Amino acid sequence: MQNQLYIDGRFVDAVAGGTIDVVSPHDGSLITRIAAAEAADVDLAVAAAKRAFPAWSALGAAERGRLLLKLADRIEECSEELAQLESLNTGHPIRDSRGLDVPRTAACFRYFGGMADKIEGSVIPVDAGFLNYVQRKPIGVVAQIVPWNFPLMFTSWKMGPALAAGNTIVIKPSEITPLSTLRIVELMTEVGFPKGVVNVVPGYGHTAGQALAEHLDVGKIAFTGSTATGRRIVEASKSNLKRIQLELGGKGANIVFEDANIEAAVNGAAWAIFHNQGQACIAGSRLILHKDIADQFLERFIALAKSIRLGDPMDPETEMGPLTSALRRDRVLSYIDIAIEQGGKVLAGGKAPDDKALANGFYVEPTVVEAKPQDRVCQEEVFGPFVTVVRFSSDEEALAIANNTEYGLGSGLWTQNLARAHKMAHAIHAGMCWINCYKRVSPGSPFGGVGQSGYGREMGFEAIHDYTEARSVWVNVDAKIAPHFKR
Amino acid sequence: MQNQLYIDGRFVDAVAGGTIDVVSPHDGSLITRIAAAEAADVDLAVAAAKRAFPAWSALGAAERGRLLLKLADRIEECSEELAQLESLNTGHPIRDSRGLDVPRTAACFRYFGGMADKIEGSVIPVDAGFLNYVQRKPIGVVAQIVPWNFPLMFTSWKMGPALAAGNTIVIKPSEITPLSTLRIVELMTEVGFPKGVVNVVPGYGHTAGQALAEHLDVGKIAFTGSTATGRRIVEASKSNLKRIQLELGGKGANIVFEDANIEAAVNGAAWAIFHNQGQACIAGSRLILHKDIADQFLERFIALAKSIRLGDPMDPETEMGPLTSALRRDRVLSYIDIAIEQGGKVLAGGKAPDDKALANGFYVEPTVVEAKPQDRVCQEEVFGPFVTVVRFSSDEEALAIANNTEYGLGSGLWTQNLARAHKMAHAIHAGMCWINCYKRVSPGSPFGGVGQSGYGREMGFEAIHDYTEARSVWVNVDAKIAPHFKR
Ligand SMILES: NC(=O)c1ccc[n+]([C@@H]2O[C@H](COP(=O)([O-])OP(=O)(O)OC[C@H]3O[C@@H](n4cnc5c(N)ncnc54)[C@H](O)[C@@H]3O)[C@@H](O)[C@H]2O)c1
Ligand SMILES: NC(=O)c1ccc[n+]([C@@H]2O[C@H](COP(=O)([O-])OP(=O)(O)OC[C@H]3O[C@@H](n4cnc5c(N)ncnc54)[C@H](O)[C@@H]3O)[C@@H](O)[C@H]2O)c1
Repeated sequence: MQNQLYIDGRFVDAVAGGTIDVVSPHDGSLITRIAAAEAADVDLAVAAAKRAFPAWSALGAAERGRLLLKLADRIEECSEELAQLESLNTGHPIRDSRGLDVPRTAACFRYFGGMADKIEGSVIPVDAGFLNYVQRKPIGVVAQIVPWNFPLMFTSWKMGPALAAGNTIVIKPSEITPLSTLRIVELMTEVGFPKGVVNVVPGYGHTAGQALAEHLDVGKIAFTGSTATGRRIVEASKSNLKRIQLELGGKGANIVFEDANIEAAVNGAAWAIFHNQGQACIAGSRLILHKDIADQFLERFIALAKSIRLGDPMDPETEMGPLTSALRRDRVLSYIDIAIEQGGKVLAGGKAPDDKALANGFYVEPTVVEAKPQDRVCQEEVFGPFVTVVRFSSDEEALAIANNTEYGLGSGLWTQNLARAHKMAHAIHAGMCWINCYKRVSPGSPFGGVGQSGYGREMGFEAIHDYTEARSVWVNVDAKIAPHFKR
Repeated sequence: MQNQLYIDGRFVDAVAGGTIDVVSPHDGSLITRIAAAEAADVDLAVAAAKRAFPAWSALGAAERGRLLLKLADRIEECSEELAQLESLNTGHPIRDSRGLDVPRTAACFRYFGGMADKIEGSVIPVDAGFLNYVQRKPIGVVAQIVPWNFPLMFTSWKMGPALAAGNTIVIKPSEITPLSTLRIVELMTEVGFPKGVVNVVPGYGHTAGQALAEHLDVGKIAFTGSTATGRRIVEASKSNLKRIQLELGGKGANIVFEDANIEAAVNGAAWAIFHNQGQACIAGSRLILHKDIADQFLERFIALAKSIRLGDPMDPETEMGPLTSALRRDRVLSYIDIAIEQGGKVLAGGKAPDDKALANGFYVEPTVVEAKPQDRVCQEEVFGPFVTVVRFSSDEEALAIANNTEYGLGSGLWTQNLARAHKMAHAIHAGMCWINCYKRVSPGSPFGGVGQSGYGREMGFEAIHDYTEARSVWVNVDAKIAPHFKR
């Protein structure tokens, strides 16, 4: 439905009339045309935000909170309208859009609604006679850039904290999946959000994206994307030394020890990499199995893989859908051919679906490939339904395999040994680690990377901190200075 | 005195024999020759640090704490030895090195010594049957770069937090003022700090400094310097997306209202800009006086300015010394000539004093210049004993003046009106604001900039947070999720 820029509370076309095609991943069909934002457009969106900020941040915190709260209830009223718009644009089964994407986007906004007035300053114990209080205040206009894997969920992950804190926002979704988030802004002002407090500006990365990260009135830039692109954001920020949050990606590891609950681990590991058609940043795209249970696991796992109802996203009975862009699909498939050239033994799937109906879309089937570590495809992020299997025999060997990546966003492990579980989670260099479960998120629990998967967290009290400055104020009440320059 | 690199617990020469002259700002005399660190040298210092990290962070926190605590006591034992070494190298009057520089360096280390085992993780309220605890862990190798205005104090400001947190350090002081901090590392290992846990690598900005910010094993780079140089640090960090802390400087404002206590304000304002020969970032290099008290203030202020015992840093009766480098002296003086070309009326000092002994050192005398805002010298940081005076008539005009800068790091204001004091401190865009006092710091009270004076704080619980990652661990104890892919 909606498809234009949203600047200062009005849906407007791109200043230079720019346009971008938004396609359905299921049949290649055109869904609609997006107003394509360019430098001149963001200049406006940011100016709109800059203008709206003083009044917005001047609102009592409780008020910003109440609006977020209503937005959350409102998103649930339009539960189906949204789940449908999203799954259509991204290829997410409605199985997911209805039960995950939407409720978790609302739950997140609700969290931060209840958060806005619980952000407290502090009073520092200090020299006698002085009073040092430190206020925690909004940074200013905040620029946010997201990818296209959870377009809907990201709106809550990203704007949720920034808004509660009192910041004013300019957000550029994925030229590939803007539709979802455009409806959200409408829902915002429907619920009472002042004009200009939020501004959506879909557009190419090197136009909208770059113009945004470079902008001189933008006080912080919050980016979720690839390591490659993260560097172009860092470069951009040097213009006015704006703060940065980097949510780059990772090759999440998924270890299964000898004493694991094979059934639960197969189901977890399958949900881990295959849910959301493998386009999860936290996706366990590296399996790591103990020798003694490796065979027994793959028997049950591969079976499960081949029996996955893959098809039309709009089918309530569809378990897995297509990749969200034609490009990627391509990419992935080349990553598969590559894994074979290095001696990979493809154990399930491996190419596009046989079906005539299926090949109108960017589909690829559940792929599992046996390999060695230090292989090219066990290092670089294959952003698809693609799992590599390796085997280990000692705890220490498993840790070594899990840490031999330049990526450390997420990882998990399956055991029933008290010591082993905690020892491992402590040793693995990763921003988060799941035991006997996987891909569990929750607003309030810090979500972010470590090292080359970036800095800054989303979700928690941590998230709020990232969107807030510290004004320190000293008041001399009862302490009398003795002149430094003694008369 | 002590003059070589310090890498892996040994004083060593630069790998390529490089050398740098360290001069006394009082007479131009040579003090000694510093081993000049270059790329190859930091490669070692960082490797030493990377190696020492595992063991160091593995120590119980309380242990790291105890060492910091002893280092603080030890620094006070060598109180004079250091105050003397510092004031000699920097031109800081001893009266200042003895009573300020040294005790505040110890105090800060002592703070963070008591802090190391009070850094707590958190346990998140989460879905029933799960247990989500979030540990707060060290980053790894931390690189720190400092300027030359408080060489001694910075060692505590910077390494204090980083070490307590469990990080391992590689620090590049100011080629111009390395001596002070070299002694400190010796003191560290004297007190029991493992070899490699701290590494000092004095050297040129574009050799040591650049190689350090670019290094791929460095997990965070903490920089204190100029806005100009800050951008080169941001560029460098794109190599491995290392975290950044920036403390670029600022043109601190110092407002005096009609109802001020004008004696106390003259003494504060004088201490503000002239203490430490004006080479304070937080230095009030912009006076702002109400019409009704402007004249009366300057009468008392200018008198005080001209009556400032300016001379030999080693004289216990010296009130103000030289600038720490010949290049600054020269820049500065040019900034003075500039203020005149724009119609500035120099009210006190204005050129190099013309004394005998002082004709050899990089001296400049207390300068006060009447001007208008928007003038070139009221915008750019004159890093010297240099105050510009402007006048205002309404509160609102004063705020406008104080905010018309790119910089936002130091502000102060003098009033006795409850409302005015708080309203103002809340409106001024600055990371910290002092009322009826100035340049008051304290470990525990966050010290940092806002906007183009950078991000990140030193000195507080905040400071600890900037030197620490968040590992989130999920444990499934009583969870029986339906398999996502329903059989
Ligand atoms: N850390 C997390 O929580 C998290 C969550 C979801 C996805 N991801 C990561 O997202 C990635 C997928 O997205 P991608 O393949 O399109 O990478 P990408 O960096 O090219 O695209 C991401 C977004 O940034 C914008 N962009 C592209 N180039 C830009 C530029 N030069 N300047 C400014 N902005 C620009 C795009 O328009 C887009 O919407 C993965 O590698 C994955 O791991 C991370
Ligand atoms: N915000 C604060 O807490 C704070 C505290 C003290 C000083 N300051 C600011 O610091 C300034 C003084 O420093 P400056 O005039 O010598 O400029 P500067 O930034 O060049 O010098 C400071 C340090 O930066 C390092 N450095 C320089 N060039 C580098 C490069 N190309 N790559 C990596 N590292 C490099 C140097 O080797 C040096 O020791 C002031 O303007 C002042 O207000 C800010």
